[PDB]
Amino acid sequence: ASASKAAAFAQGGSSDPVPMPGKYPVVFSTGAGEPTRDQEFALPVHKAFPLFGSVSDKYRRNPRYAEFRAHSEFTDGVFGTHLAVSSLLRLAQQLVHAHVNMGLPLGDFAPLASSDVRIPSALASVVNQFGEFSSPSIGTRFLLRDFEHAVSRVVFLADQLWTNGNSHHIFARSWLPMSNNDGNFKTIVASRLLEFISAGDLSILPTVLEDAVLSGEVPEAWEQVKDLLGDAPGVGQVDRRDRFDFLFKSYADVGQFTTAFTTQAASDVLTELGLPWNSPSAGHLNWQYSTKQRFTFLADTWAKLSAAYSQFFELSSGLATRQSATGSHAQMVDLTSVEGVTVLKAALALSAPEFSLAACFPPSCIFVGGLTRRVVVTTSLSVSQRATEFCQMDWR
Amino acid sequence: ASASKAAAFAQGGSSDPVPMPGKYPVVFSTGAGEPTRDQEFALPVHKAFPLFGSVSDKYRRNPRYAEFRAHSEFTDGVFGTHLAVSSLLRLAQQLVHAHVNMGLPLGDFAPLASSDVRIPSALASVVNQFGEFSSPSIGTRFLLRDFEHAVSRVVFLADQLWTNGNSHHIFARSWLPMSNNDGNFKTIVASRLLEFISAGDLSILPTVLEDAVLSGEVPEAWEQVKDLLGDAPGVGQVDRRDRFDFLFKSYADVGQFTTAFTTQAASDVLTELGLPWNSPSAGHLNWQYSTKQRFTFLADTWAKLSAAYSQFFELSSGLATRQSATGSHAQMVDLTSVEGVTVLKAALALSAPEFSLAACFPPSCIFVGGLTRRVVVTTSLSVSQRATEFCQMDWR
Amino acid sequence: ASASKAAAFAQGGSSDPVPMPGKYPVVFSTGAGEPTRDQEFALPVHKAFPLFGSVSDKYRRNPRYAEFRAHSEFTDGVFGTHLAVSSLLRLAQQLVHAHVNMGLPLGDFAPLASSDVRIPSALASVVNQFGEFSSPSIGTRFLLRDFEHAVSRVVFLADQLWTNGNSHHIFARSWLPMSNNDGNFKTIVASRLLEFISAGDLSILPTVLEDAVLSGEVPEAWEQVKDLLGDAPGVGQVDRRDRFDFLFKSYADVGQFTTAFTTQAASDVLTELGLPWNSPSAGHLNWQYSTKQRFTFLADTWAKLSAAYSQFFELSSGLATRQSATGSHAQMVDLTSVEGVTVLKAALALSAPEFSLAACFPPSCIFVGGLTRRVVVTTSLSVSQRATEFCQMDWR
Amino acid sequence: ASASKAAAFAQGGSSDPVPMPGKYPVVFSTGAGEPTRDQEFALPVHKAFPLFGSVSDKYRRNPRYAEFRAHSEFTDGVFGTHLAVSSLLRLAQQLVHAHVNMGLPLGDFAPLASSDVRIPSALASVVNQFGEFSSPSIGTRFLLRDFEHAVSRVVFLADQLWTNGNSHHIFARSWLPMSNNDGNFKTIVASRLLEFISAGDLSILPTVLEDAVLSGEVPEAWEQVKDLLGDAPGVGQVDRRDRFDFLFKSYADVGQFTTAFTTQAASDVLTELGLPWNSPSAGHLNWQYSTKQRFTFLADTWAKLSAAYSQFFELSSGLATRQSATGSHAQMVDLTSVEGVTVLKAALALSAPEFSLAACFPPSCIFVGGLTRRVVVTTSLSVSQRATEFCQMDWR
Repeated sequence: ASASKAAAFAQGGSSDPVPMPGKYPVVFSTGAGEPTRDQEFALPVHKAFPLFGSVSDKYRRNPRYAEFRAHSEFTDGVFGTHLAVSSLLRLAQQLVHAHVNMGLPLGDFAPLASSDVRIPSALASVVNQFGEFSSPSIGTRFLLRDFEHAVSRVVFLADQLWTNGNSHHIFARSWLPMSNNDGNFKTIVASRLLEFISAGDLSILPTVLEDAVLSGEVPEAWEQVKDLLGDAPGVGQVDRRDRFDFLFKSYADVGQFTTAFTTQAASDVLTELGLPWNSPSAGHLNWQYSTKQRFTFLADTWAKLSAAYSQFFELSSGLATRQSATGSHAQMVDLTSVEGVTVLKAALALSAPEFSLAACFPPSCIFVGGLTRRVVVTTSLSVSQRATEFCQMDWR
Repeated sequence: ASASKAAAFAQGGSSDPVPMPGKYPVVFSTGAGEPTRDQEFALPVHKAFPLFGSVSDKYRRNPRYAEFRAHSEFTDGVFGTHLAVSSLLRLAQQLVHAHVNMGLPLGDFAPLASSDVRIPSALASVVNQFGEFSSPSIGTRFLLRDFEHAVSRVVFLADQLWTNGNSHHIFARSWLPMSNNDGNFKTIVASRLLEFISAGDLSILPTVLEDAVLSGEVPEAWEQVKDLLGDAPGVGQVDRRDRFDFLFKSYADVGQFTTAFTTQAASDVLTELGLPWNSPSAGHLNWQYSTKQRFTFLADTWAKLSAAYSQFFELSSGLATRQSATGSHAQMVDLTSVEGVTVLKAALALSAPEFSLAACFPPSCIFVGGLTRRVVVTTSLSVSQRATEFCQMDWR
Repeated sequence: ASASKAAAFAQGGSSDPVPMPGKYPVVFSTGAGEPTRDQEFALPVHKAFPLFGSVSDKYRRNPRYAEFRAHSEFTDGVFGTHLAVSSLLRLAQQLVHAHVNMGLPLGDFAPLASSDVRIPSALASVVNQFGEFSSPSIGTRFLLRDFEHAVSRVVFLADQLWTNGNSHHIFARSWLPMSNNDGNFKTIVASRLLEFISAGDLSILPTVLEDAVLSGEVPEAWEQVKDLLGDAPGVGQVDRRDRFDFLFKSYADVGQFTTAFTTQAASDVLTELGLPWNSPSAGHLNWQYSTKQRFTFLADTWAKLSAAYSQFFELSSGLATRQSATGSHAQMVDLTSVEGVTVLKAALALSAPEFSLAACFPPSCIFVGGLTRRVVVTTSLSVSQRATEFCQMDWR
Repeated sequence: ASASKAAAFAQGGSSDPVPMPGKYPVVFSTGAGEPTRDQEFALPVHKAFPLFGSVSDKYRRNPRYAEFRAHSEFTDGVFGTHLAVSSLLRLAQQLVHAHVNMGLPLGDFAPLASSDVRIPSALASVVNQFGEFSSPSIGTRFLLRDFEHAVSRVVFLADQLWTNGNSHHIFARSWLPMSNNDGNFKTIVASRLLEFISAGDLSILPTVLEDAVLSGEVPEAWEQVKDLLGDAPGVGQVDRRDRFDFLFKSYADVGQFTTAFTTQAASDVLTELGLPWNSPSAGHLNWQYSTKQRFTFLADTWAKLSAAYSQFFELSSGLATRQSATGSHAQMVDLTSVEGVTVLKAALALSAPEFSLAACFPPSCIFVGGLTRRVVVTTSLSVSQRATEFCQMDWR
């Protein structure tokens, strides 16, 4: 039994993204108590009341309480100023959290990450953009805005939600992760991906080469829209930015953004109505007006959601710091439904939660990072020394 | 903590590849006992004696005893017609085996193997081709033969050891696993890879486009050698193959050998020293003449070197089958030296063995298949069923 | 109190040389029992008897028993075949050893090293060259041969005993350690030191620049003798090698080798008489004829030295392996005598031995290596994480 | 185990130097509380507030409280006329101090300091020159001034921070410590170093020997700048100095600034922004106006930032003198990052602090003096005395 300088070390390192899906729509369809008969129905509207019941917890009290702060990421109170709680967290939150708690195993080697200075910012926006204007745009539109990886303030993890599209079509091509930073940059489209990682892999996945007919209708525009996302949204607001983005996310570009984008309506309706600032300007004012109002609406949780005093099922979010928020492989979705329901889980998640955590959640599009830094300085046992020793037990 | 059809399933699914590297040379450099004075220097020579102690255990009694057979692998006698035991297995074998043991974790999800009807056939050849010719062709030559993924009988894992090359060079260019098949076939090596996965990614990693000078070197040659390996080595034997494997691994291609591994001493030496059949039926006669001569060399081992009884370090092979042969996370080569060593990469191996690995960092040219088939039929719980059940707890 | 990933690791790494000094002459002057009156004087010669009483212990049983073997240096029995002992180790050996035990502190960071495949080889020679021919050449001659860093078999740590000379004179110049490997090489003199590290530092320490008078008498020859030692002793034996070496260590070169060399006599007398092979050929045959004879002469220790049965003071060398042989800063000599005796010890050696270990010993010319490899992988605590944390205790 | 006048002595002897490096910039980047939300954002600005928290403790109350005074150093009031306490000393000072604490081990043999009449004078200047002008000249500029070893009053440790340059370039060329004096003087900078220690080692590290083109760059310029620093900065003030320190640190010498440290923003900016007297009497008026204004800035500190009472992390300076200020083996910079960190080098520091050093790897430009003066008179034990005594035990 050869030993030589052993140890045992634990680590963490990997990526992590998030998306606004029709998933929420399945959790807010009103199946938790719409059929409940306790006569609570005392002259009240219960349309938005349910949908907006999870927001204020799934982003500050639940996830950002342990995940964020404990992730060794020096947090600024002005992103958690109102570390308030919401008891309306029916059965979806303490559940949701466990459903979407960012913290991969150590027995493996992965973690969470993708701008929590931009994600929440937009999320809070959505909470306001959605839970304020159109409380249920019927999948089409609101889901769009959400999934559309809506306009950014230069950061936005969009680039990844968009990369899901250009890699899906290019079967013959696989790309170097360098295509992930494809988000912003004036050259991302005039160099690497679009030209090289396109005139090479794109000149194959769709080699139209059309004459006097302009080849854009053949996924050269996806590169263009890509081009746009490269130079035309980072140049500021100029309102047309929407117009452009919208143009690139609408006007003819419909055949472009239909490989991994939503309905234009959520762009002219939402986006245009919202006003380009409803993602950067909104976020801020949604964090320091809407987050404060988040209370006026949290009141909706601790006054409106509090009025649910008698039904007796609600009582979530008692702790934090101690309850933690990381350790559920709700990552690599890998779910398929056919006659029966099969849930393939790339990462050896669990067995008690797995099958239980299929009722709704199955977290974002992580960009896994096979990393087990088992480093080892050799200023004590120059491999030869060991070998020299072990060898001294193979001579006699 | 609710309940929806849970379980606990174990699985296995992945690939494995092996190489003949200068690694053996470090294990046969004669460190093990060359400087041991037990006047055993009565019995002549000790050049090959040590090195040849490499095989005859690491391919039949060690690995093919539990790995192969147990791997749900009902093995044919005529490949293990003779289950061997060579007490000469220095501190390298029971160690080596632990080092190189075909098998991945279940807590994870991987396994190993792809052609143990062609690999061993070659290995045995090497043991004979090497442990018979001139025991130590000083790295250059013998190492070449082995790492040259030498001529095949149409199967040889080669294509993988060769795939290493192309991939390394093409940075931006990321290939679909399909490229792993390119090993054999006629056209598909000039359409999928070479043309499509080249005139696309090749026309980028080095777009010479030379005129009246023939695209010599600069991708276009590696492709040709690739095209060769496609059509010119599968058409049979004869010089037309060596000469045209050699021509493709010899001259003009002195730029193609630079990518992978080669020395005019493998090719012009080993290659012009083996007779194309040195890999085919040699692989056969090496099993039904060499394996029976393995005997002599084993009996010689269990007779000559056995005489080394007077030192007191060796032991015998007592049939694994209880000892097993899988478990070591030989996955992802753990090596990186700079002043001090640094064992890196994914495969949450161990802590006691890890760092002990210095003797031999086992490496199987694995492909890795992120597969955790939590296959689940639900002819008893239409996802929904649970839904109302759980839904009928959030209501009250 | 900021902690962040602490540990505590011990190391070893540094140089070490050895010299044959007039030191032995002070330990063999016959002051241990020459005046002892027990009538042991029963018709016997006691000239060499004393001097040769320490050899067989201070190089195999004493130093090489723990220092060498335990230093993690795989030793070959055929350099310790006759792990015999000598009870004649009066009060100089168990003492001598502690006086010259190679093993610097760990509380510091240094060790021993300088070819124990060449040093002992020559030492055993000296033991024979001295303890056989002229048992007391009266300082001048034998001491020379010893200090003269006598002819080598290509290895010999001479180069260092010689480097002590060219660095002493060059005050204005200090050299990069690369001048240590100045020993052997055909360019050592036609490049680095001699020309560059001379036409620069030598063209200053002695810028004769003499015309029609050949400038060699002005330390340009020390470079020449250096040149010689570079090309004229490594070309083999050709007997003249001595002639040359001797020429370079005699004929006019007397003004050259008198900065750090002995009397030519020990070169024409010793060297010439000895026959160039008396350092390479002698060593071997002195290890496998003289080491065997070392017994015939060890018998002199366990028969001649054993005849000292009654005096009752002798009884050294009982153990080994357990007694160890490393841990005495008898290194950096740093000793000076003026009226009173002052012993400056660069390395914080001891206080009980120091003042006791001045009676004779003060080991060789080590080439210290300030090395405390406190290495530290950062795949757990990216400095920011720590800082991020500590910083979280400097905000509140 | 015999006995010959033993003891046990403790000592201290060595040198020390300090630098103003981009290190402070990493400690003032505002990581400490910039992202801390305790709505303390009521009180304006926070740019310089943090950075300036660097001085006023790390040069009088922390280091000059125990290091200086206790170092057998009877200090004059008018340099500590005002023993200060700034509770703002974040987690960097009690830490910093531990980090940078003037004092080496006794178990070893070193100490620190060379000009605490010129260093502090400059430091105070920097605190004023920096913490008064424009708080953060983005690395380039302010860093330059500080690491430019800025203009002196004829003493400035500069010469050492400059010696760093020349030495680094001249590989083969190893200099006698004498080169450490070259800082000041007229000729001796054109004879010892420049000519002798140059036409010797300089005529080698770069022997241009250019004709009709003036040896521009290639050693000969660094020497000139050296010659300058010898004669042209010691002749007084006036532009003739700056302009001719600047000329020597400005144009044509754009190759001499490349060796050391510089940006046309230190020189043309800082330098043309300080008035040569910004280092001389500035060093004075910075002590008897700036130190009294240090007051204001300290009182402002102990008044303004003190108001930061409402957070709860800071503490006050309770007079060391009991706390001490020496012990940390700040010797030999422990830094080397490659994927993973690597703290290296001699100075058997500690284990608990080592690795905790990440916050700040203290570095004193020490020279290191291997000195263990085991001075011993023997007017009571002429070495010999012992000799017979011991000799009279080996006889029987």
